[PDB]
Amino acid sequence: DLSEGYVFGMGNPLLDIIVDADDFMYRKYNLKKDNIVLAEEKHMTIYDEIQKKKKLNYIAGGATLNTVKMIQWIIQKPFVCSYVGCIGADIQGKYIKNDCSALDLVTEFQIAEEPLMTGKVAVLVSEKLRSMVTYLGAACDLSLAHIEQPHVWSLVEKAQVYYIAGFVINTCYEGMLKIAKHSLENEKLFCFNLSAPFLSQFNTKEVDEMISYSNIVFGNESEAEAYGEVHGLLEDTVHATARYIADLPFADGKKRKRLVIITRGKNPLLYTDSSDSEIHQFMVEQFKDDQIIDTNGAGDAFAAGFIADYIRGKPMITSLHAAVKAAAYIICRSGFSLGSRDSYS
Ligand SMILES: Nc1ncnc2c1ncn2[C@@H]1O[C@H](CO)[C@@H](O)[C@H]1O
Ligand SMILES: [Cl-]
Repeated sequence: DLSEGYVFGMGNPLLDIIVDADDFMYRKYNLKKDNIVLAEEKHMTIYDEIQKKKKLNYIAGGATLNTVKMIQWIIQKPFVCSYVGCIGADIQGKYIKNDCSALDLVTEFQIAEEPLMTGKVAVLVSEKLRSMVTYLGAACDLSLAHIEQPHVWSLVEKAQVYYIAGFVINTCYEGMLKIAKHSLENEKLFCFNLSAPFLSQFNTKEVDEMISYSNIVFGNESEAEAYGEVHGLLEDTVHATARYIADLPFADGKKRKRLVIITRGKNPLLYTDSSDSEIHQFMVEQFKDDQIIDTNGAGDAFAAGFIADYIRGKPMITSLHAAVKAAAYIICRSGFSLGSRDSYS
């Protein structure tokens, strides 16, 4: 039985705009399979462009928010989870806020000065490729000032577990660094997601600094590969990355266990920790082609499923099964959609 506000997240609350994309779109915007890029000026027309498409699916997104609200949904006790992010003063932001309240997720949103609008993600779906283009928008305005308000910082102080995705490096590194230091100094549980290859490539300093306060690190194969390359881990890159991340000193230099989990799609996921000489494979339930509805957000669900069980005392293997279950539930649904809790099985 977990205390209220036991779990705290901060991140970028975003609206996902899911569209069946034509094949030209990927060439036109130079987009890649299973990837995400932050919108540059050359990308900006995509939002007006996909808005001309029918069958648009609008749904609340944001990597950290996805994970934290599913932890809340899984555990099913009201107000166990807390979330902080920055939205705009528009209908999109209000929809995202109402979605959180419907889930019994305690929030303290910062509202961006008008007319800065709530961030959005163009999620381009096709049989050939899936790809995301993110316009952070209001999420950038998330500040240390808002986080340090007595009524918001108190959510951080009461939490024993934190989840922050690497994506927040781009929006409020100062805040996530402050929370990370608070966690380590108080011997709490800080969970960190590598989130995307571009973070390890262009924000290497920030990723490695975050790892040094993280008790648990989540990643996927492409993130491990990009991380490995940037660190000169030429051979055996994915295994080497898992070992390297697990063994990085903590910021206070204190001897401590860090757990690293690298997912690999349909292939066995890898896990190890700093006390473990070996890297373990964990077999994953094989999916048929027709079973897969939408894998977008599966990694976010995986993290939620793992943490929700792990923080309630379930052993490593049991928690991994819970993580796969979470991801599988999301894979069989469109966008990060959480239905009635009774049907979770
Ligand atoms: N730059 C970003 N920051 C936070 N979340 C993001 C970012 N880009 C994509 N996402 C989210 O990642 C989710 C898929 O893991 C989508 O719901 C999408 O909204
Ligand atoms: Cl996020």
